[PDB]
Amino acid sequence: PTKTPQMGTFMGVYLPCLQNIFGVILFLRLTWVVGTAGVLQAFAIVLICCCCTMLTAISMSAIATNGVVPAGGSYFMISRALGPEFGGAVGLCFYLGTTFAAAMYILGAIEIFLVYIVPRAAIFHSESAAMLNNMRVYGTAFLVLMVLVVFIGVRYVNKFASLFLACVIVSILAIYAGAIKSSFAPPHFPVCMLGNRTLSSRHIDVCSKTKEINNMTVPSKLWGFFCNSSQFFNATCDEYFVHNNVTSIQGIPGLASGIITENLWSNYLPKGEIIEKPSAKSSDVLGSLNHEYVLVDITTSFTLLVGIFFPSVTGIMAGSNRSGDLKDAQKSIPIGTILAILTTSFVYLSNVVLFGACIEGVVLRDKFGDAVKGNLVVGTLSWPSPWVIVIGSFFSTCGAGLQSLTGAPRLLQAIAKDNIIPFLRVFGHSKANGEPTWALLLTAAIAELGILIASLDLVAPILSMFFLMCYLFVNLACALQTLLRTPNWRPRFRYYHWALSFMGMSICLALMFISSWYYAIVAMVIAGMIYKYIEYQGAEKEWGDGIRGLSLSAARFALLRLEEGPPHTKNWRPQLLVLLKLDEDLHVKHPRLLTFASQLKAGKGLTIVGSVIVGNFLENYGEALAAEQTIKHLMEAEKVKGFCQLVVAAKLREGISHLIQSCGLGGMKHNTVVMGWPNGWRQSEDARAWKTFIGTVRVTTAAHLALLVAKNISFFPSNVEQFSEGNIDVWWIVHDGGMLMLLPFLLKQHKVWRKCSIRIFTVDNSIQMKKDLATFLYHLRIEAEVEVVEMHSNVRRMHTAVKLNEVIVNKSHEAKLVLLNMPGPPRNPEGDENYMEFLEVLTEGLERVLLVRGGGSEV
Amino acid sequence: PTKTPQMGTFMGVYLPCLQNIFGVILFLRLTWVVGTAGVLQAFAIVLICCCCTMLTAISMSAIATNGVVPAGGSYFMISRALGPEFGGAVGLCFYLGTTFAAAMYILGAIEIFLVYIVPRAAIFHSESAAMLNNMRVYGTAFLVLMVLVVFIGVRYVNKFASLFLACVIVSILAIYAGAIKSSFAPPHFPVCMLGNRTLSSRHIDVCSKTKEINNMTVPSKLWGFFCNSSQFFNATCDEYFVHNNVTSIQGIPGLASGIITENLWSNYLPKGEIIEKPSAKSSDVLGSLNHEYVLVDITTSFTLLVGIFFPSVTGIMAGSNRSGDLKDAQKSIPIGTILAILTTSFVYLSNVVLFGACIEGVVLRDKFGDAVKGNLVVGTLSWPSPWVIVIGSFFSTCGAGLQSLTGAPRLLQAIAKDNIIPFLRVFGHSKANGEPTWALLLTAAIAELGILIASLDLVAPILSMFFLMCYLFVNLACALQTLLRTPNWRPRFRYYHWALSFMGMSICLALMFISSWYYAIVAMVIAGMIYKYIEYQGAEKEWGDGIRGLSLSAARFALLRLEEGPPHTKNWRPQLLVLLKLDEDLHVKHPRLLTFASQLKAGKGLTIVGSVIVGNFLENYGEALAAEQTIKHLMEAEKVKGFCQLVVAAKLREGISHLIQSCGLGGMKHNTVVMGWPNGWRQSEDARAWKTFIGTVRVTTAAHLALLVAKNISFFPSNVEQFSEGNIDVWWIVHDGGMLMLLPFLLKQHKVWRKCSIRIFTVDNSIQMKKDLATFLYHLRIEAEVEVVEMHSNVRRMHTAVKLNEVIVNKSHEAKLVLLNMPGPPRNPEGDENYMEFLEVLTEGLERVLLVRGGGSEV
Ligand SMILES: *[C@@H]1O[C@H](CO)[C@@H](O[C@@H]2O[C@H](CO)[C@@H](O[C@@H]3O[C@H](CO)[C@@H](O)[C@H](O)[C@@H]3O)[C@H](O)[C@H]2NC(C)=O)[C@H](O)[C@H]1NC(C)=O
Ligand SMILES: *[C@@H]1O[C@H](CO)[C@@H](O[C@@H]2O[C@H](CO)[C@@H](O[C@@H]3O[C@H](CO)[C@@H](O)[C@H](O)[C@@H]3O)[C@H](O)[C@H]2NC(C)=O)[C@H](O)[C@H]1NC(C)=O
Ligand SMILES: *[C@@H]1O[C@H](CO)[C@@H](O)[C@H](O)[C@H]1NC(C)=O
Ligand SMILES: *[C@@H]1O[C@H](CO)[C@@H](O)[C@H](O)[C@H]1NC(C)=O
Repeated sequence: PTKTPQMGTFMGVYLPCLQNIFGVILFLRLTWVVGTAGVLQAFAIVLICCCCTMLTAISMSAIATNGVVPAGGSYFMISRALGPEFGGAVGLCFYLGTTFAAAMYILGAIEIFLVYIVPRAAIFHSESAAMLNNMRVYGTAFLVLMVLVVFIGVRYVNKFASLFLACVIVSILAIYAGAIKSSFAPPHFPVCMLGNRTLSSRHIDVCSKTKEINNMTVPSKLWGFFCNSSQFFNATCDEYFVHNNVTSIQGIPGLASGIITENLWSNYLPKGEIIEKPSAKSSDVLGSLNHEYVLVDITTSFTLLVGIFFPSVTGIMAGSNRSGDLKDAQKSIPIGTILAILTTSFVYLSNVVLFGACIEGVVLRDKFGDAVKGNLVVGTLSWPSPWVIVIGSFFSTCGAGLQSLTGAPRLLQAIAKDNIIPFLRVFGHSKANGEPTWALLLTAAIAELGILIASLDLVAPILSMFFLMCYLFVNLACALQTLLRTPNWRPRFRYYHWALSFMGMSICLALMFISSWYYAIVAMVIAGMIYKYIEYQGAEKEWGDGIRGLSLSAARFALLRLEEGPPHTKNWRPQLLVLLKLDEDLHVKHPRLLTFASQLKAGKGLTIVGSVIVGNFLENYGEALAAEQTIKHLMEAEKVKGFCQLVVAAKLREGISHLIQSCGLGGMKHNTVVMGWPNGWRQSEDARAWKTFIGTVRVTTAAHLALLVAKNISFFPSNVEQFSEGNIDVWWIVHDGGMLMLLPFLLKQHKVWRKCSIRIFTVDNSIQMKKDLATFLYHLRIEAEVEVVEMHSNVRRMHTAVKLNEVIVNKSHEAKLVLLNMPGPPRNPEGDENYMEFLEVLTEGLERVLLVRGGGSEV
Repeated sequence: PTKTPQMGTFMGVYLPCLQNIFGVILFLRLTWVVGTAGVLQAFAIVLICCCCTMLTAISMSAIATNGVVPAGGSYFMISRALGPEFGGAVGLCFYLGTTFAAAMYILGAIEIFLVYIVPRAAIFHSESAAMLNNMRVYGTAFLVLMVLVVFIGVRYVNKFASLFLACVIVSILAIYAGAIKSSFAPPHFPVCMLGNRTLSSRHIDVCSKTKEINNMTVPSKLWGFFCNSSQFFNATCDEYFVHNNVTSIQGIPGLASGIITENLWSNYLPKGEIIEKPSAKSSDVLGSLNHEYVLVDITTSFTLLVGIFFPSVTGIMAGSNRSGDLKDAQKSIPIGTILAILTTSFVYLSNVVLFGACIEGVVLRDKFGDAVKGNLVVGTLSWPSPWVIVIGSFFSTCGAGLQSLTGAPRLLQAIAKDNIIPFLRVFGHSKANGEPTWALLLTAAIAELGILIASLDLVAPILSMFFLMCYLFVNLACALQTLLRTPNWRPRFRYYHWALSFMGMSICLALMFISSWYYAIVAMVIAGMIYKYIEYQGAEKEWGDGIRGLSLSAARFALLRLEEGPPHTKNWRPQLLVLLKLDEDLHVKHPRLLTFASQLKAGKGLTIVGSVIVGNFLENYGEALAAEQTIKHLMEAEKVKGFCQLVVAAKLREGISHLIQSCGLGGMKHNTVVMGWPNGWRQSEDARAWKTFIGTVRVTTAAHLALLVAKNISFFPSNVEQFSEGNIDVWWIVHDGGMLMLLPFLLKQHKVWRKCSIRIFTVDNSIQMKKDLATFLYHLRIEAEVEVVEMHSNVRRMHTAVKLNEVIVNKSHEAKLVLLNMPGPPRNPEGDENYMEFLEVLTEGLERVLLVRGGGSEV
């Protein structure tokens, strides 16, 4: 079944996008824009608009290539690629866009019918306000006719979309053929003009002051329109009429006439000034204000023209509105859409110059076909007659109204059916065939509200603002998801670079703000509220709570993004696991551990406090909760910011061995284990106490985590007291110098150890080390003095450990904190007593020792 | 030492804030603003500005009360309360504010000296541009004089701050005394006025056309300024002079004169229009343009006046610029600041009305004291003479320039010394006494750049924009931190409600945008870039990487915020721990477990995959890494989004018992354990396999987590196949109905089980349950059909289990998935074989069973 609807890029995405870009503006307003802007600035307008739409086409193609393309419309693709939040924001902004587009197209069909086809038939008789009322009443009647048609029989609309496109394309080819024929044989459309004041020709017949009748020089009607005598019997004619001259100016000069040089400059005359051709002669007298003087119909400006013109390039999201019936979506969609935009941009940029170079510089600024005997201005450039265009534009515009009144409610019911936003659930209701019955009424209501502003020139900025907001979000989600390395964002496109999407976002964000700085802020705040509300509803949906669940989702997303990345880090920073030992009273046997951990991390970073409770889990559940509360209160008391984890284990050694390798969620692991020294290991008769510490040392070294064994921790300073002056005597014995040097710094960054100095008692070869140590300190911009002491089984170890004792006390007996590198545990577990004796003698005579062992790739 | 500087709220925060709010604007521009705006709109201006500054005072007091107040300036308080990011953004915005304030005050001192004190002495001779050049050259000389003074001898500035405040206050009291005296005896300052055209009086002497000299009616000088004869010998006088009349209008009418009714309306005349008193008579002839006509000096508007006036209310952050020397900061600072703002607001609102009701409606719009013989306009309202004000304002304004050139570089070196932003490190360099030597040069450079725009009227909007951005960030950080329940945000204030800070943020965000929509966007983007760069640098500082560390910090902060909250949730949602069993080959023995977990959670939520590796950790480190990679590849293959944790344990039972209670970081815990059924427990000779499952059941029940034992999992559908039609036969046997009912729904929300139906085979009492079940389904808006089957040691259990088998197969033999409530494990571990036999018979004849046991507070 799918294969038959399979369509090549052309018939699948080119024609829908081509049929939806070609709107009414190209006819009813391109000539006016060219005239009041000058070909140069008109070129700037068309190019800037086409640039936003092209960069946005590139971003949307990047979205199209990423991942499998869902079978729904463009909304489903955008949703599945940018998350439901962006999906809903773009859905609603594009939907309001489509509704106000149905409003503009209905206004256009009414304007064409009323001004050009049948002027005589009007609700309000002959003045501007009357047109507005005529448009309001005529607009709603057509609006009601459109709603009823779309409600009953959309299949007929599907059938005649092709005829509508036919009408559009025939009209454009007629325009081009007329422009070409205007080189040798241009048409005979003349305009009466009085001096440099252009006259209307709806009522005048001859551009002559006196129309000879039956061999009698009776004054012509124009005399009757500038002089009230009408018989030239001592007629009182006004100043400008008597002074200046009426002339018949060829309204469409040849393509070779060279008028482009004349109309190459802006006019921008404000409301009610008479349109003046700055070529013909003129007197200077003034005061004779008359009705016949063609007037500037709106106080124009550049920023107004860009807004009036932008809704003619919107519609590229329709390229992928037929994405279910495609063969190679990620291959057909980008090329088809970009080619469609290139074609339409080529048409606009060619027609701008052709109008500039073929139509008089006065007939262009005429926004209602006056002075050309009431014919469509662009219609005058056509091969058969202006009638072909005046009817083709009307049929195309009513067809586009039907198209957008079928396309908007389907999108609304799809956004409702997705249950992204709850309150729109009412509009999810569908007809027997799945047509949105109760959404359509809302679309009609909003289109009604639009039509009430019965002027294209005032509806166009609103439509443009909504579509511009849609494009801005579509560009921003891609730029963001590319920068932040969002999961599942693989934009498999040969030309998509995040700078492109960012440049598009910036350009037509500027466009938004240019057109209106207050509508743009209103749109941005509406979109932000919808976005945050969708995020909140999703949180409440998945986690169960609003703000609790919001933070929960934030954490999960951060950890996932954190998972798909390089394991190492360019710098090494100690993330602690504090091993608190719980006594038989279930009280922390060493709070100084937490005090010191707090001082070491200085309240920032990750600190996981782990502890083992000896016993059976089946019956110590309550004790585990109580002891967890105890440790949490202790953490809060020592200003430790972090998390607590208790394991009720059968064996203390096994509990710690499981904590050391299972703590932390993946990606938020610790990398150092901070332990308390087993004070009084020899004193206790039981050998388990000292053997457990060794077991932990082996487990820590094997897991490749750093180890900081703090000894004599009962004498460690509390968070409230301070040191006036003291020396952190780092002993860089042998290797593992990175952690040893880095530690004291981190300690000195805290207020307790802030006021102390640092002395590295490194142990000719040392002098080689002296130069390296000096470089390390010179770079770190820290006040540190390095002194190099030249330094050169069990009996030998003791005989040398006593020398180490001698030197360390002789240099550092009165130090406030002695860091000290550690030796590894024995391979054979028999020599553990000898190993602990080595440590005890090595650390004898020291008030505060922090034994440190690297065992890792520390840099 | 601290006690002596202890100052009560008045002398500690009132006088610094009072001395820093009273600027130059109050003199040189309040009269002009009142005149060109009308007392009404001037009142609107003063009230709106004072409203932003008052709500911001409330927010800053809320900041002041929260936590301990650091000893530094306001920057340190703001930093320690809003994080270094907001601290740095506000610091730089307020610093640029202070520099451009030094620029405005130097411009003001020059303007006062040059226009009012010594007009004759000017660099450029007599025209507007000449004043600008005079101001540029004069400004830099004073600027260089100020820099040298501040560089050498700030102690003298500290000494004379009191004299500067004295000058300000004496001036304001002189203004009020003059206003009062103007009730009975107003002063004699007359103005010559020709018709309704006001004349300048710098050069005229008598307001008379002819000045009689020596009994001869020679024409007066004004004749020479409107007629070139100067001898009235057939003098050719212009039109307006001959038609209209010169009159002497009292320039300061009495307070009782009632002119307020006259000057109660806006003027807003654009540049160069002659200032006209709309009271006196006038002819209508025009054309006689003359030099003497006093002209509107700037194309005024409301939005311009608000910008010109705002830099007179800035300075409230100086209230807490002396926070180290206070007694009760959180008590003195709020009251002192708010009282200071009330005092100054009271002064402005009184002087607006007094000027409205005492000065002619023409002398006010005169921005350079013309027509009053070149005297300060407000100076004319004073008891002794205008000289007292003209000198007091000059001394006050040079004093404020010195004050802001000492206050800006100190703040800059403090922001540098904090090492928040790296590249500013160069400016951290200080003098011997700690004065910023190399920061001051930059402050002077920026002040120089400001002075180059030699006009207060153009510097004031920039200053106002910077201070407005500072206040907006100070309000937004408080509103945000109050809403999101940010840790350590305890605003102990009796009147602070987040709606107040939000209203302040909105009001003067509107102020920002009103004054300039392009400067405001430039300021916002600058602040956003500084904020994100500070955040990035902090990330790189603490975690070691830029983007890795950024996501790491985001995760830690989310979990912490997640920690201080209610433990339960209004809704229950299953967060899974999938227990994968690793075989002797270290391969996942049941991938269907992951398949089903993926289907159950549907890719959203938290899924922690735990598994135990039997062995010793010291030597299976490599195996643990390999098996972790294996399980990660498996997770990615089954579209499971989540984390993996392996524990190398000595006993499989103990490894699982430790995983069940230690998985997840605090706050991101699981709440359900998903296990695979021990298929073939009887077949295996070893009893360990079945006994371990029971051990896990007891541990799961005791930990109060839900349990989902999936049986016959080898037949569970894969993620690619689907079910055309089928029945999820939920058996709500007895209790724990919330989880049982909730599960199938979550399953049906996935595409695999999307196309299946649901049948609840609940087991008169049931009919009571029928009504409850119907209500539960009616609310959930899900298509579900409920059928109620009426239903009524070891031998009895088997004799009834076979009945359960009979019924369940008779109803559901051909079901696609049979959910089934579970019975608890025996209390005595001897009956475990009987317990497992009960389960096996109860589940006999079923292709797919999901045994479910609640054991928790599920709602
Ligand atoms: C149609 O003819 C009228 C009749 O003069 C044109 O009006 C006048 O055009 C001049 C341009 O030369 C405008 O500027 C004037 O320029 C002279 C040059 O010296 C200067 O002396 C004047 O003071 C003035 O600036 C003038 O404002 C304008 N109106 C009047 C009342 O003179 C009109 O511009 C012609 N149409 C077009 C499209 O040019
Ligand atoms: C100072 O005196 C001059 C001399 O007339 C005033 O100029 C003229 O004031 C009138 C206000 O009445 C302006 O509006 C005119 O109103 C009449 C009312 O019918 C209307 O017929 C006119 O068409 C016009 O709209 C007028 O524009 C203005 N200028 C001229 C050239 O007449 C001037 O307003 C006086 N100063 C003040 C502060 O009022
Ligand atoms: C009107 O026409 C006459 C003769 O055709 C010519 O001399 C005159 O200059 C024209 N008027 C103007 C304003 O050029
Ligand atoms: C000028 O003064 C004369 C007499 O003092 C008076 O009649 C005339 O109305 C005055 N001019 C105007 C414009 O009122």
